[PDB]
Amino acid sequence: TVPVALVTGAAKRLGRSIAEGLHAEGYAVCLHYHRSAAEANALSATLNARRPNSAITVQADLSNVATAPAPVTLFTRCAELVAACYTHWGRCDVLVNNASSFYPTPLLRREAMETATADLFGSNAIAPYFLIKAFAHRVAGTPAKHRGTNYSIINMVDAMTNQPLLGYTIYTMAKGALEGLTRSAALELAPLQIRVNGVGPGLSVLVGHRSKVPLYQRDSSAAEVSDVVIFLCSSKAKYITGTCVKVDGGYSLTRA
Amino acid sequence: TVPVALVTGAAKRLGRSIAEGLHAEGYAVCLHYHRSAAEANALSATLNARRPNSAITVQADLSNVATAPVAPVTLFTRCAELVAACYTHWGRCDVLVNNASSFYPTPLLRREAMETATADLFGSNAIAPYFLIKAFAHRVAGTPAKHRGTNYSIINMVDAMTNQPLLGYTIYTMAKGALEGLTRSAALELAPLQIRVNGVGPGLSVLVGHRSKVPLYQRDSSAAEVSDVVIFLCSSKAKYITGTCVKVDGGYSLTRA
Amino acid sequence: TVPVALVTGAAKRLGRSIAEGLHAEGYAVCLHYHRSAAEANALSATLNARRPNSAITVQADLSNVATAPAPVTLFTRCAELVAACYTHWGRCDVLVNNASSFYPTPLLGDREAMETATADLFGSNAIAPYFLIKAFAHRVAGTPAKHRGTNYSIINMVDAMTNQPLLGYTIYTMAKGALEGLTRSAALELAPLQIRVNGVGPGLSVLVDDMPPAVWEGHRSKVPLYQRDSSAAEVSDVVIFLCSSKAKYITGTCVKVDGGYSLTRA
Amino acid sequence: VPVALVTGAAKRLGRSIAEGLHAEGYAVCLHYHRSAAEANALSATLNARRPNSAITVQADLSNVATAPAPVTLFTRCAELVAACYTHWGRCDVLVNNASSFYPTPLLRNGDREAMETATADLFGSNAIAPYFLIKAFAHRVAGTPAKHRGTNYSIINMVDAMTNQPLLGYTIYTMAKGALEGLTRSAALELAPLQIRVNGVGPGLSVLVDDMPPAVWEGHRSKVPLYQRDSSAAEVSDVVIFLCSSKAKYITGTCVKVDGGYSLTRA
Ligand SMILES: NC(=O)c1ccc[n+]([C@@H]2O[C@H](COP(=O)([O-])OP(=O)(O)OC[C@H]3O[C@@H](n4cnc5c(N)ncnc54)[C@H](OP(=O)(O)O)[C@@H]3O)[C@@H](O)[C@H]2O)c1
Ligand SMILES: NC(=O)c1ccc[n+]([C@@H]2O[C@H](COP(=O)([O-])OP(=O)(O)OC[C@H]3O[C@@H](n4cnc5c(N)ncnc54)[C@H](OP(=O)(O)O)[C@@H]3O)[C@@H](O)[C@H]2O)c1
Ligand SMILES: NC(=O)c1ccc[n+]([C@@H]2O[C@H](COP(=O)([O-])OP(=O)(O)OC[C@H]3O[C@@H](n4cnc5c(N)ncnc54)[C@H](OP(=O)(O)O)[C@@H]3O)[C@@H](O)[C@H]2O)c1
Ligand SMILES: NC(=O)c1ccc[n+]([C@@H]2O[C@H](COP(=O)([O-])OP(=O)(O)OC[C@H]3O[C@@H](n4cnc5c(N)ncnc54)[C@H](OP(=O)(O)O)[C@@H]3O)[C@@H](O)[C@H]2O)c1
Ligand SMILES: C[C@H](O)[C@H](O)[C@H]1CNc2nc(N)[nH]c(=O)c2N1
Ligand SMILES: C[C@H](O)[C@H](O)[C@H]1CNc2nc(N)[nH]c(=O)c2N1
Ligand SMILES: C[C@H](O)[C@H](O)[C@H]1CNc2nc(N)[nH]c(=O)c2N1
Ligand SMILES: C[C@H](O)[C@H](O)[C@H]1CNc2nc(N)[nH]c(=O)c2N1
Repeated sequence: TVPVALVTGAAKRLGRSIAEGLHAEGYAVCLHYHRSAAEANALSATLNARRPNSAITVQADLSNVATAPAPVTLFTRCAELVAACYTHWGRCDVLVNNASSFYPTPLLRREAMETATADLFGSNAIAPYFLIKAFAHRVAGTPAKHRGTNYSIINMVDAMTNQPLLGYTIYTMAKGALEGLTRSAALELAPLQIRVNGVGPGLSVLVGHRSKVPLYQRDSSAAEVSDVVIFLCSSKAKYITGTCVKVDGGYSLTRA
Repeated sequence: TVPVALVTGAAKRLGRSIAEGLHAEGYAVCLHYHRSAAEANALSATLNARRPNSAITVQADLSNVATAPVAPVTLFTRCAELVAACYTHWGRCDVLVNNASSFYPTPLLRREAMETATADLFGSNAIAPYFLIKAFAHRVAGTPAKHRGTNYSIINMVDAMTNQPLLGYTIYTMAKGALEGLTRSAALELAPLQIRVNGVGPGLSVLVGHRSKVPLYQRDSSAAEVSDVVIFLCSSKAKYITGTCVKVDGGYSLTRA
Repeated sequence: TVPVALVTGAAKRLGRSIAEGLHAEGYAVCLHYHRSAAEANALSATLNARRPNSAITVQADLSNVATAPAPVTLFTRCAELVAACYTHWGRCDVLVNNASSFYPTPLLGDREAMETATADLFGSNAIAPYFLIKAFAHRVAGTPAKHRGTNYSIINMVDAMTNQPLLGYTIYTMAKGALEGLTRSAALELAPLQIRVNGVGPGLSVLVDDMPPAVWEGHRSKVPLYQRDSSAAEVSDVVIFLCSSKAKYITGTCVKVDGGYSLTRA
Repeated sequence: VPVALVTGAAKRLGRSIAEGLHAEGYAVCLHYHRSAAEANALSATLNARRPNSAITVQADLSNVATAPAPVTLFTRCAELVAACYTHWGRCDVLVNNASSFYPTPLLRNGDREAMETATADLFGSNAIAPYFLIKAFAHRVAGTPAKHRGTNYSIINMVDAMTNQPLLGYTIYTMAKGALEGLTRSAALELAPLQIRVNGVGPGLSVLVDDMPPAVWEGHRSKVPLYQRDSSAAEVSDVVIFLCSSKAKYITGTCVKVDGGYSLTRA
């Protein structure tokens, strides 16, 4: 049986490493992207060349706004992502909510606050919520005998949000909501055997900071984070649910 | 000097107790409300009868949506207008208590009812408090240092039990999680202005059963049992506390199924 | 109608401030001390001059070791502290586990060093508070309900910063973690007796300054709120509040009093 | 061939941890206190599958002095780590799994020896011994020339996912696990320069002891949201093995719950 993984923001960096890792374990991967069409398509080509029909790409703005084709809502866009997996392969075993906007929203210095609120909250929290809902709906609608044996949802949280990055309030708030989603979905979906966990990087694949990380005095590589994601999705982690695992080299143990 | 407190959702229950307690300590109180006009106005009459010009009421839907003029009005604007009402009337705003909150189910397992739920639950519990804190801070920043108050305090009403989620209340739980994040982020960012930001998280308070599950007293709490903690955090005796959430839950979060 | 408070390590700094604040609220205070007899006795004199028979002092090494009189165990010494309140005033309403040893135990005539550090650091910060709470609770349980006080409150002095460990203080950090557990465990088990158990965790308070000024100033400057360590009152007022009847629904919780220091990262 | 030292390795989780590390290629030093027969049988099985891949060492990890000047807990702990170096010339992984667990009620409704031994036993096995073991483990790595050091040092502390929602009447045990969490963070920070990772794994309900009426047993496991059952030993041990693998080399100072969502419940 070939399981299917939907990974949002899979075009590069961590999402790509997650997609690659899942692919190496035998998963067919649906690579979501927003603006990185070229990178998403190149990654799909590479995976499909290794194993035919093992990758596809889907475009979607995960910001909490309506888009043009009656306007299309974020929920619809989200359901369409999950549906794309079912239409193409007939299944969706894993969902990795990785796509994320990250930029300042200083409390102390228009409609710029409007798009920021919708973009930061949508990608990091509201979209994951709808995606999880669509994912669960498809599992519930599948007759028990036909269901997969290892449903796993991973939310990409942030090991450092409890020690907030100055000026990033909305982003920090959204990761906070993502943690809540992880616990609430883990509890509510347990009866369907759908595990919901979080993985929270500290500093990874930086585009100074490095020297502050206790372990190795550097930010992590993409694999150092993605291997943890892959492990949580494996059958060896079947009793883990509702938990967030930090992958930060001891950074959250530091103080100013 | 008579300090001013803005309390959202002040018409009844915890909010009213918070408004009353602050009032008893000498604060002039701006009582925010959404649909409880009668209650808000009655509370205002009581406080003003006790001490003239010590209370006012301001209406606002804190849901993350555009309303119609009384161009559409955004939640930010409505939030800035709440803080501005304090400055216009009394020339100051020392304390902000983000208490207003919608709470109802959003089950993952069973269309336009989803969009209003998202905007309502997230707006009242998280987005509105963000904009309110922003407006509050901007007013403080724009005040010349020599004229600023000596005890700025913002309290976010969180929830002691959200880490042990109520089945079927996902959006609400997520919003409180966001509110916790706002508490920490605002406490860090606003420290230079000496604006403290803390949280108070009830377990079971003034239930309209679960009661017997509370380790301490085997009952839900009274409004005062929660409001007194809020008032204390607002006091100069709590001036070194910031970015922390205090549970007022009688040990309920220490339980397991 | 005068309540009694037992405060360990009450001779100076935070403990003194806690004892003074409880005294100002009308409590009679049993001031525990280990090595600071002179300071403890002076504090007692002050309090008793303000209000006769409102203060006493008891000496006790709270390290997890047997002392000389069969040898006396820590538990016995602990029970003896609580008993001292009952013998003198017939009651014990509040217990503040404040006494605490704090020095390095780096991981990277010597057997005596590691052996006494473990007992001292763990005893003062965790084992003694455990036995003191046990003693305190037994006295409440053995009191007929009609005579019991209406506001029993135990406060454990934790540390807002132990989750971001101070390099080289492992045993101390371990003991404070044990103290957090004691707070939650005692809060749950003692709820039926209406004995509230809470923690107060300072960040940097009345910071010891045996170091260059730039270094000392470097440390306080890291605190987001005020860029300074706190005063003793800034911590003690929170303790006093948690002990008051207005905090009677709060139990099993640890309150940070750190000016946002725990929100920082390197 | 890397070496793992696993305390309380004779049965249950420790056995499974020892077996899993063994299946990954580790030589395993199986520590035990009272389960000699079980430890030796486990060693026999491992050595039969791969010669010289297992040894056993006995030690009371309670915070008391033993019979030889009396022997201290620290010495006993240093001796465990040393036994790995003496036999195989290395110690790459340490799993602090041994743990005593029994009630210490605050209220009652010979005597002194039980209180004194409970404190030392519960605290020693769950916290003080792990401390001394980590210290011994670290001293050995520091004394090894960088050129001879292993490339994946990993320490795992077996914590408890449910201690924050205390088991009524288990105060000392709960206190010791809290200390263990502290040790995990403190050691992770201090040993980071030597590339020694220190993490925790905290079970919820695992291979639940069933010395009670079946319905009471069904009742407890049914409180667990995922699967409505306690976990298998492998379900916990596989997570330990994963954290010890090179795939987890950027993870340190973190405690991972393996509780099927139990800590998410409320009464
Ligand atoms: N790297 C780190 O040090 C770090 C630290 C802590 C947490 N994290 C978390 O780990 C995850 C991955 O980190 P990363 O650094 O790889 O992320 P990233 O490079 O910052 O962004 C990942 C992808 O998110 C997508 N995205 C952004 N806004 C979107 C929107 N409005 N709608 C749909 N997609 C959107 C983008 O896709 P397109 O390019 O196609 O437009 C982007 O490529 C994120 O959730 C992040 O919060 C990362
Ligand atoms: N009581 C508890 O057991 C409990 C437990 C945990 C946490 N809390 C938290 O403590 C706080 C107070 O609790 P409570 O029980 O007193 O609250 P509540 O009775 O449920 O509601 C408080 C007020 O919030 C206002 N509100 C709701 N939706 C709004 C919106 N869309 N826009 C503007 N205002 C809105 C309402 O004002 P109007 O009536 O004027 O329309 C309502 O009166 C809340 O934040 C709650 O989350 C309470
Ligand atoms: N100050 C801070 O920045 C800070 C930060 C975090 C937490 N805290 C916590 O707050 C509490 C009070 O802080 P502090 O700075 O005021 O404490 P402190 O000055 O360091 O010491 C408090 C007292 O504890 C007593 N003590 C130490 N070891 C003892 C033992 N073996 N047996 C009996 N008594 C012992 C000593 O009494 P004698 O002098 O009579 O011998 C000492 O005066 C402590 O629990 C501390 O851990 C303080
Ligand atoms: N099973 C669970 O549901 C559960 C839940 C939460 C956490 N945990 C943690 O996971 C770990 C393993 O759990 P488990 O249930 O497998 O443990 P266990 O069966 O209860 O005991 C493991 C071993 O610890 C050793 N031990 C006890 N006291 C000792 C002492 N004084 N000195 C030296 N060794 C001592 C014993 O070895 P000998 O038999 O040779 O004497 C015992 O077999 C423990 O740390 C436990 O706290 C388990
Ligand atoms: C620089 C920053 O602190 C850190 O490396 C993280 C924070 N969270 C992130 N989140 C997103 N979406 N993208 C990033 O690059 C990061 N970087
Ligand atoms: C009913 C629930 O158990 C609990 O009593 C709290 C949770 N959060 C709440 N939040 C709001 N806004 N209103 C409420 O009545 C409650 N009730
Ligand atoms: C020095 C350190 O950073 C911090 O201020 C605290 C930690 N805990 C303490 N605990 C005790 N007993 N005494 C102290 O002075 C302190 N100092
Ligand atoms: C019985 C309890 O609920 C839980 O399953 C755990 C707690 N910690 C434990 N610790 C040890 N050492 N052994 C055990 O069997 C357990 N069981």
